[PDB]
Amino acid sequence: SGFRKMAFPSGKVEGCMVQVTCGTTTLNGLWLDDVVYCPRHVICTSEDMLNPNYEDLLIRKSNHNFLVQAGNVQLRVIGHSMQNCVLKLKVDTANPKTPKYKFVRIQPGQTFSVLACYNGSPSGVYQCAMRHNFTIKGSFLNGSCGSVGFNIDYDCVSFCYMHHMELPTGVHAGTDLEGNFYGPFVDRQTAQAAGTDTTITVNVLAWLYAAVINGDRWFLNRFTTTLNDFNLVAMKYNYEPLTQDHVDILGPLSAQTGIAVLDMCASLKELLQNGMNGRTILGSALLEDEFTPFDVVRQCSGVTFQ
Amino acid sequence: SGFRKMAFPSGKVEGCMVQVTCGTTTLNGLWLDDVVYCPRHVICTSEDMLNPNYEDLLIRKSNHNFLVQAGNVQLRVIGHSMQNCVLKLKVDTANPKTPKYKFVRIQPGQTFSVLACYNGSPSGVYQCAMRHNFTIKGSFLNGSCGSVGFNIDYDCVSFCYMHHMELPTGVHAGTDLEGNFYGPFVDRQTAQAAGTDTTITVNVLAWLYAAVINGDRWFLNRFTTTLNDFNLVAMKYNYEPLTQDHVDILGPLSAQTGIAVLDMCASLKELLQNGMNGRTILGSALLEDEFTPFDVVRQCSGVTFQ
Ligand SMILES: *[C@H](O)[C@H](C[C@@H]1CCNC1=O)NC(=O)[C@H](CC(C)C)NC(=O)OCc1ccccc1
Ligand SMILES: *[C@H](O)[C@H](C[C@@H]1CCNC1=O)NC(=O)[C@H](CC(C)C)NC(=O)OCc1ccccc1
Repeated sequence: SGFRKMAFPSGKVEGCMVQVTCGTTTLNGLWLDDVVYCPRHVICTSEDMLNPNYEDLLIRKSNHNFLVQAGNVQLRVIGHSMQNCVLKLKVDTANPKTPKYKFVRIQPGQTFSVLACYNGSPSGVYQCAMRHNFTIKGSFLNGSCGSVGFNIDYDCVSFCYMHHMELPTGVHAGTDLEGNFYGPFVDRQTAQAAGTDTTITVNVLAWLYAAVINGDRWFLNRFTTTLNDFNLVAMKYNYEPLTQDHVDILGPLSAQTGIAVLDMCASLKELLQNGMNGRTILGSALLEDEFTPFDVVRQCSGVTFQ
Repeated sequence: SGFRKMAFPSGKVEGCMVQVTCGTTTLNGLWLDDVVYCPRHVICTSEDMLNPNYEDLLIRKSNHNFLVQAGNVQLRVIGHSMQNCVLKLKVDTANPKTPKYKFVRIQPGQTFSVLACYNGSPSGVYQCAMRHNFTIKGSFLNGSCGSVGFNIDYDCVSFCYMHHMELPTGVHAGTDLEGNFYGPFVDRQTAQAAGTDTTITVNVLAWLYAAVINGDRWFLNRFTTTLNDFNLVAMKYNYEPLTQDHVDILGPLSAQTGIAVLDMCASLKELLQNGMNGRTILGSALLEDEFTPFDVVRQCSGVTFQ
C-alpha cells in the first residue's frame, strides 16, 4: 500500500537525449533513428527572442551550424527542416539506443513523466498533467528546453511533450513532437496569458478511490448526488464538468471499491464546500488532480514496463 | 522556475534489476558485478513468515534452488551466503551494465529515489526520505521487495535502501545493501511499532528557501528568533530540534536569498502556530519535509548526471 506521484522509469528516454548548439544557444534534442528533434528557438540570439522571424533566421543556417553532441561524440548533420515550432536535424547515424516509440498529442487531464535535462544530460524525472488551460506545472531552468514528456506502454515510449517556455504565472508550455504547441502559446518572449486553471474532476475522483483502496476513508459521507447537481457545485469551484464518459472511465475503480461514482461525487461536493478541517487524504492537505484513473489502477495493481 | 519532487534518472539502476525465485516466492534482486543482492525472506513459505529461523531455512537451500532471471535469460548461481537480512547470490556472469557504485548507510532526513519493481521489471520511480523513526512513505505491493533506493553523484550510484516490509501504519521498512535494517525492524510478519514520526525541520526550512527563490514569499514575516526559542515551539509540533550544523547546512540558501536562517525559523514558527489560512506554498497546503538543502540547490541550479 501507499500512494506516490510516480514517474515512468526514464532509461529508454535517457538514451535518446543529445545536446544541440547553434551559435551561443545550447539546449537538448531527442535522437530517434537518424533524426534529432529540438525547439526551433535554438537558432535565436538574445536579440531575436522578442519577435523572431523563424523563416528568415533559419535561412542564415546550414547543417554545419547545428552542433549535435551525444555524450562526448559529435554527430554529423546531413539535413535540417522546420516542422511547426521544432527543428528536425537529419544525422548520418541512426541512434543505436532508439526504443520502440510513437508521437502522440495528449488531451488535457492526461499525465506524463518529464526527464528534465541540461546540455543533453538528465537532471531528474517527475510526473506532470496537461492542465485544461494547456499548461503544465514543471521544474525548468535556462537550458531545459528540448526536455521531453512521455508515457511507456510495455516496451513502447509515447512522446507527447517537448519543453519550450515559462509563462508569467511560473507554469510551463511546449509542443507535441510535431512542433504544435499545446494551447494558444507561441515561441516568442512576450507576456502570454494562461487562462482559467480548472481542476481535472475525474482525476480528483480517481485519487479519492486510491485513498479508499489504501484505507483512508474518513471523507466517505452518507449522501449521493446527480451529475447535474454535482456540476452546479463544480462550476462554482472551477472544476471540470463531469460527464458519463468520466463516470464510465471510473467504472473499474467504482466496481473494485463498491463505491458508486455519484456517491463519491457527493463526498467530493462536501470536501469542496467544507474544506478538509486540517485533515489529510493520502498525506495531502488539498485535493490532488494529477492522477488519472489509469495511473491509480497502474499504481494500485503494480503494472511494469520492459 | 517551479519546484517538484524530482527523482534521479533511473536508467543506471534499471540495468541492475533481476528476478529472484526460490520455490513459489518471486522478488527482485540487484545484480552488481558477479553478485545478486536480494531480501533473505525470498526463502520463506507463507508458513515461515510469522517466525522464520533463517539459518535453518537456508540450510535446506542450494545454489540451484535460486532461480535468477535477467530479462528472459537465466543466470547460473555458483555460490550463496546470508549477510544480515540480505542474500548474496554469486553468479558466473558479471553484469555488463554494472555502473560505478557504492553502498552507503544514510542518515534520517536524507532523501533518495526508489525504482519500484515487480518480477525484476521497473514499474516506476519516486523520491522518499528516511524519516527520524527510520521508516519511509513509499508505494509498495506484494512482489516489490528487492526494489532499491539510491542517489546519483555524477556517474556514481550510491545504493542506500532495499525494500523488505510494510508496517501496520502503511509505512515501509528495509535495509542498507549490507542487509542491516534502518531502525529496530526485523524481517518477520509481527505487529511492529514505528515510533514518533518527527518532522525534518532542516528540510522544511530548505523548502521555505526554495519557495522564496521561486517567488512565493507571503509567509516571510517581520520577526526573528533564537535556536532555543524556536526549538521550544519545534518540540510542541514534534519537529526535530534545530542545531548549528543545520544552520551551517542552510548557509548557502540563506546567503543566496539574503534571509538569515533564524529569520526563516521565525517565519516557520508563525506557520506552525497559525497554520496556512487556506493558502499554499509551492502548490502545497502543508509544510514539505522531503527536500534536503542539497535537493533544493540541485533543483534550483540544474545539477545533471552521466
Ligand atoms: C528553453 O531553454 C527556455 C526555458 C525557460 C527558461 C526559464 N524557465 C523556462 O521554462 N525557454 C525560453 O527561454 C523561452 C524562449 C522563447 C524564444 C520562447 N522564453 C521564455 O520562456 O521566457 C520566460 C523566462 C526566461 C528566463 C528565465 C525565466 C523566465
Ligand atoms: C516483499 O515483497 C513484501 C512487501 C510488502 C507487501 C505489501 N507491502 C509491502 O511493502 N514484504 C513482505 O511481505 C513482508 C515479509 C516478511 C518475511 C518480512 N511482510 C510484510 O510486509 O507484512 C505486511 C503486509 C503483507 C501483504 C500486504 C500488506 C501488508
